[PDB]
Amino acid sequence: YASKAVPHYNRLDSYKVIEQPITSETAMKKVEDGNILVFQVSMKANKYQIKKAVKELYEVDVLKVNTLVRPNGTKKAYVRLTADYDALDIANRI
RNA sequence: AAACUUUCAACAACGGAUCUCUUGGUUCUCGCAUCGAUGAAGAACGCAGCGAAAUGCGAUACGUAAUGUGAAUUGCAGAAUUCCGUGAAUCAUCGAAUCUUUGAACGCACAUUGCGCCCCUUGGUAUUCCAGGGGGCAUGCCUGUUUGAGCGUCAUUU
Repeated sequence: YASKAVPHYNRLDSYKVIEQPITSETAMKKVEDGNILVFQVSMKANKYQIKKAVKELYEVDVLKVNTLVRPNGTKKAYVRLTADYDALDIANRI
């Protein structure tokens, strides 16, 4: 193969990428009785991305991630936590 | 005699005509030369602290930059916390950007967000398997480049 021109710039990025701490009435409960953080996402959710995300951002660790495509556009995730993260405990953030 | 019924008065009442209103329309005339593979026209889906739509905009989302205007407020003064003498959302701006998923549509598809192949770089750590970010693989022709094809055919030291 070969070349002599190209694309442009590494734009971007593309990642980020965990939405807005989707937490309400029942959600808090999740992060309570169960210890499973109810964040949200960007519909184009890269999936195990979410893992890498939380596992990076909030950084504690997670075990499952079942993630419904809520009736809104809201693509909200259902994350858990190994013996570490104690929910309300890792609810220093929210 | 009333009720009723017609009739004409005034008052309401149904209705929205007449009058006057005009950021429309309609027809005139006079300049002007520009779309797209450098991804167009069009479509979705989204983007405000608060928004349904018309409007503007694209994950940098009613907007970034840059100018001059500005000189003082914008989405102007809806409210609202709002924030300001180092220049605020307005005009111009197109000597910059961002420009999702698409559409001439483009690797294959596409009643799905489905299915492959390279190259670079991260984790598992043997390149060859699985996940993350970046760059990429349509067609017809133009021209050169670069490999190989025939008993088209030339000549060579055998």
